[PDB]
Amino acid sequence: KELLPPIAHLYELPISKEASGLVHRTRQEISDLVHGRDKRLLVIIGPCSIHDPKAALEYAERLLKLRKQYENELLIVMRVYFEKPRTTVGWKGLINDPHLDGTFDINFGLSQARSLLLSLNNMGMPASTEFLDMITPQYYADLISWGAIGARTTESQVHRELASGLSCPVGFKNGTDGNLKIAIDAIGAASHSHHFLSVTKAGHSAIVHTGGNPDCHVILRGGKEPNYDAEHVSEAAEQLRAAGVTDKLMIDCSHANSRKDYTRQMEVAQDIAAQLEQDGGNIMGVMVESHLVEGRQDKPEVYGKSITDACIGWGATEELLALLAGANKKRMAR
Amino acid sequence: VKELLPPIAHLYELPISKEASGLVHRTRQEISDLVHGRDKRLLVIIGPCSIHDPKAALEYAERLLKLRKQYENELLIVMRVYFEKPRTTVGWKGLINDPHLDGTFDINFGLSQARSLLLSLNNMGMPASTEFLDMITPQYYADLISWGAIGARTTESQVHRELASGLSCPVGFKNGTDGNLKIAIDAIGAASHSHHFLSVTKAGHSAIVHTGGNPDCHVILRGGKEPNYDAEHVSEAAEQLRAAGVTDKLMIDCSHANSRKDYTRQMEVAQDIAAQLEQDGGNIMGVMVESHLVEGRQDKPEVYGKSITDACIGWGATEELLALLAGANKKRMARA
Amino acid sequence: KELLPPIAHLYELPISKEASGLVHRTRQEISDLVHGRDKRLLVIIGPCSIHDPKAALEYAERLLKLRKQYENELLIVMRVYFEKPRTTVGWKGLINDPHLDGTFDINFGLSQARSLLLSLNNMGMPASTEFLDMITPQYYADLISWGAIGARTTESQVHRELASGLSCPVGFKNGTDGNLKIAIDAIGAASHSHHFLSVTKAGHSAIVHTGGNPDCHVILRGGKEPNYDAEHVSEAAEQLRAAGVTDKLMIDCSHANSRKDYTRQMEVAQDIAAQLEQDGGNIMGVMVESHLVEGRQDKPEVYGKSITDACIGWGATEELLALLAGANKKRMAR
Amino acid sequence: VKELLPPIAHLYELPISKEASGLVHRTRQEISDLVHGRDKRLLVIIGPCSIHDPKAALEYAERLLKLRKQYENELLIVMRVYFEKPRTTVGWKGLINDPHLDGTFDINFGLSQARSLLLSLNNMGMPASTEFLDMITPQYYADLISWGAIGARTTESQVHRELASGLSCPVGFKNGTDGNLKIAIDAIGAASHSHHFLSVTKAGHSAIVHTGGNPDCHVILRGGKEPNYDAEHVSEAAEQLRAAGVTDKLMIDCSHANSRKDYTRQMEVAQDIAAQLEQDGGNIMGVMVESHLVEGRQDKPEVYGKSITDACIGWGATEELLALLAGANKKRMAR
Ligand SMILES: [Mn+2]
Ligand SMILES: [Mn+2]
Ligand SMILES: [Mn+2]
Ligand SMILES: [Mn+2]
Repeated sequence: KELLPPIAHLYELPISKEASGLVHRTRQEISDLVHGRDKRLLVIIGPCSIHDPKAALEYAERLLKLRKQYENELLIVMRVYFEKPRTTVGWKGLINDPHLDGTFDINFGLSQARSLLLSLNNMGMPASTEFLDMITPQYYADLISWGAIGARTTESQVHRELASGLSCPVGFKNGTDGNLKIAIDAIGAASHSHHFLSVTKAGHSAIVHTGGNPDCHVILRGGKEPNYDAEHVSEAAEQLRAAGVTDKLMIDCSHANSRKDYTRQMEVAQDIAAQLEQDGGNIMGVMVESHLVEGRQDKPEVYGKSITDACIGWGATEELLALLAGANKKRMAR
Repeated sequence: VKELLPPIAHLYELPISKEASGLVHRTRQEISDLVHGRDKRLLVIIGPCSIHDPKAALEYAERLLKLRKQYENELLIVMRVYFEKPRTTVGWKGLINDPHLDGTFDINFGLSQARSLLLSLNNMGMPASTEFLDMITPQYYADLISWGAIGARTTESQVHRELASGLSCPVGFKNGTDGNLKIAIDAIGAASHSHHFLSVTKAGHSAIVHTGGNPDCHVILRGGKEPNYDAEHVSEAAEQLRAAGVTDKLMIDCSHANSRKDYTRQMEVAQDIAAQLEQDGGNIMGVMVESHLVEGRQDKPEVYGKSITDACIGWGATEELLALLAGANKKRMARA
Repeated sequence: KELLPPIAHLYELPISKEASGLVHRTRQEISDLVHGRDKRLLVIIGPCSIHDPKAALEYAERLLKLRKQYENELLIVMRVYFEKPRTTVGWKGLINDPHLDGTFDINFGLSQARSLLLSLNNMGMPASTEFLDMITPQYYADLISWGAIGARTTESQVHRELASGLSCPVGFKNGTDGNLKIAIDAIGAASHSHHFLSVTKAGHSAIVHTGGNPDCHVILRGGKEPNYDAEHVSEAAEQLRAAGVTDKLMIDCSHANSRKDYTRQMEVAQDIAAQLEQDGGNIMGVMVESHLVEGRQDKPEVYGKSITDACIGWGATEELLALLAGANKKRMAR
Repeated sequence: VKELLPPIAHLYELPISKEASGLVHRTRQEISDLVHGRDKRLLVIIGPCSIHDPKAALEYAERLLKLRKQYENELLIVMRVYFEKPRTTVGWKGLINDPHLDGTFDINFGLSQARSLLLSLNNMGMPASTEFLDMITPQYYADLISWGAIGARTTESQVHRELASGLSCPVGFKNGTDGNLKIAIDAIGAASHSHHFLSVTKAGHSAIVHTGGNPDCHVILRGGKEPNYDAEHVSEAAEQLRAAGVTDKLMIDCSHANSRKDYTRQMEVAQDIAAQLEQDGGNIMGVMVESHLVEGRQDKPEVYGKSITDACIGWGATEELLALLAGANKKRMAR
């Protein structure tokens, strides 16, 4: 029944020295990308949502080899998303409903999330997630190397407040109809200090005073129309410069950029590869929804197959990563 | 720097009176009736963009109470008592977050002052409305609120739909800042359902909460890239509302993007609404107006009764605007 | 550094159906002794203090064989004391300092105590302890079948309040100089309802309203002089009746009744044996300090040997239990 | 059924003033000076057995303040402001536990009232003392306390010795209800050391605390089966204290078992103490007296300024008793 406070989980599942070092390092490297110091491509890649730790670990084992192999061209970090914003109602992810049956066993959800994150980081795979809920971060944020604020929450002051106090770099998605300005505004908000109410590690509400997050950037995830091409990127960088914030940005191959057709993710990646070969100087990253098995399913019957947005399968993932590595290797050669 | 006192500290210093409790209960029911088309009085959510001075707020409430009473057969008047302001980037977030208006963020003081003003307003017979922006502050005052808003910038946010699903007052969801109505329709859907999520108890500890859903949600047309207040936008919205199986009674904001952020054009929007109410106006249950003692705005809190956030109409024009709506709705209610 | 609330421990170490039922039946069975509805003799027996779980489990397994053997004559419940009152300063028990080295790892101490109690009840051995601290009981009282309030705290209003809200029977010891009245007064006070501050399972202070504890009794543990003989028992019983409370009592064979000399416990047990054969109608229980190996030691060097008060070893334990079982079989047959 | 407000609720409504903090700091230091033989003024813990009416307590404090000033070179006068009462069995546990005196246990109001009264006392220039009975309540007002007692019924209790080890005021431990002095000497030992134990924070959450030990503890002679205030008893206690390596400055209660539970005998005891101070009295650092505006006791709070717990001397006898002790100690100090 009762909610265990973060300290209960931190006590049982303390961050290892390995996990700690991988997080600190990956955050700094990503920061270097955000601010143009390094020209590797951040690739945020993996399932739309985590519903099975076993499949997640297997996926991570395969992805780790590509992370190492392409480490001079790409900085691979896995999607380990525990919180899903629904259009109306639906399963909100492993934390809110881990047994996938409407039992809402949130204590078990948080434990499993933390434990998965700990295991990923211990094997050498850094993790990313969307920070949707205001209280759950205390349970796992120490294990996160990069955070997203979703299209649906980028304009929300309470999420900009949250981002302002997070220790990892944060990407803000443009709004669901394509509005980029709200994400530029969000970087501005989140880079400043805020005072607001939040929950401590002991589970009590408190006034927090944050320092601001210097490592925020935008993510182009499509709108009414896709926004991944060179023209959309150029216009975005112009707007970012006029706002006085970093003009290095991330492109989501999924969602409104593939128009909900997982087979178009490769096409968006190819367009990005062509940008990187021609110039692509404003691109610091890409996002990809990828799993062991392609497509999606309503019920969790098939192993390693998404129960939220459809993903590319492992084979296409190998091709997509090869494609970006080769292209960015050329960008970095200039 | 002081730790956060829990809701119980304030609830105990400032308990709700039987009178305030009765006003809130009754006003929420009356509003539910408007939202579901059972009564044809027009809800008018009117008053300052933000509260920054309780004294001016109380004087405003005294003048407004006279009109609330005068027009009570035509209009259901509820004061805007907004304590939480969503900024485009950065800026003063309202009385709770920064009550001394100087960047000292004395939230404990902000919370008691908000609760105390709300209790005084209800005790004088003036019900209160606010935008629920923050996730943890509502436990401190929600017992004193008769109608709530979820702002344009948060209607699409799952955590705000969650919050709404657990509120005991009717809730209006604004269309998005670029005009997207579908998100507010989706929000009614979400907020009408039960949710499980994390929240904070009255003792100040985090907990898992399980809400029952809010059956009294509606949309608010507040403009986008173009205004959306006219008969054609109302008609299109009503269609979409019916297609989604939710109430097709809606509220129209005369301010913000519908006035094009020009306080002098609220009356223009109100005239258009008045005309709709006289011709038909059957899908309109409410209106929103940004009004203060004195018109305009000011960067610093120098002038008494003048907004430090969005520019408002002043008292004289408020009288005219309200008389306009009362007269027009009298006609609508008289029609066979 | 931060104290985990009881709920953290109750979540990791939930009580089993078996342990739950054992605790429930044992409390019931013991209430029947307290109020004179059954004439079996409660025997609270085991180490002065628990300092090693392994030895506690070995002891328990031997004690279980005798609990079964003597179940028609004796109700055997193990001493599992985790909190020790010191005359001045010293080791306060396994909870306060579980590593025995002055590190005070109280979180570990509490989980270790809870886990031991869970294993004991799961093997069929009910447990008893002294409730000394106001905050720790919430972490394990669900696993306790009988509780003591010590000689040094029986007169304390806060301990009487505590006893008033526990769900197990509770014995109050006469005071360290031999005062019986403070224990009689304690039963009165603890049987009534109290309002006082206590800490919830979530770790927050609260006002609790107890219903009172109707299963309290006195324990004769000696004073300036021993108080175990039939003369002292008779005088205690008259005073008990005069206060309107149960005149069934428990006798400690240890502490000041043995003059702090562990061999003398058997002398006291023999004397009680004589009483149960003659009559002994006011006796409902005895307490005995017993370990695998006899004596004491300042350092935990020898396995199964006390580091607090000296205990009788297993050999003598067998003889003491045989003696009481045989004597009480005769009492019960009358 | 209200929930318990945490100490920060009351601290932010009733913050300690500069003047009150100053008086508390000074008084604790001054008493420490007595405990450790740097000053020879006599600490006098004097006032009602229990506080049950703030109006009467404030009137009493105003009278006592005049005397605190008059005798300040001889006596260090501190008011008894006892909020927590240990009962033999059942009964009214005090103003905190039951402030409306009717079994409604309105503990939030009780704590507020206690804190408010203590704040006003310190603000008028009168330092306050109390018995610390409960493990959770001290956080609400300990900052306003200049001297604390651990009662005879808890001096042997480990949880109370732990509490004492973390308090920032001097603490007196009473001998046992039957006359045992060893338990109080043992308690000073225990309380002088660092402890790790569970306690509650200002925010209302349980926590492990690590105390630094209380170097300012001393014993209180309060009688047992027989009274223990005379020179022979003082001398025997002093020897035992020196044998245990702890301060041999002690306090003598004129009330309770040393007066054989009879309020008219408190003067008898103070007379005896007065002669000890004139002859020698080098081990006596203080005394306790149960005093109110009007003498006696009463079961119902009918008469203003009259005890409803133990019987007290009235204001007239209080003036005489304090004159006595001041006169006698003036001579001790001059030797
Ligand atoms: Mn997705
Ligand atoms: Mn506004
Ligand atoms: Mn022992
Ligand atoms: Mn008294």
